[PDB]
Amino acid sequence: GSPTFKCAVKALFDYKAQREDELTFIKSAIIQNVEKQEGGWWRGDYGGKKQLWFPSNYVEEMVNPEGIHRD
Repeated sequence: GSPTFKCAVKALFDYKAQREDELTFIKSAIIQNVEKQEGGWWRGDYGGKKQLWFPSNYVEEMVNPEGIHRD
């Protein structure tokens, strides 16, 4: 996928906001700088946006450990 620094995730479910403070990110989307907020909602940039929202019912903080370093 896209293993990179920062705490990211890999949307397993599909959303449909596109830009409502939440995004229409689709399954496989990768968001960065994440952290569930009092309610079960996550933040983090995805696209030209920066820290919108994604369910803790839809996303999952990378259920695949491991990771390599570029150059």
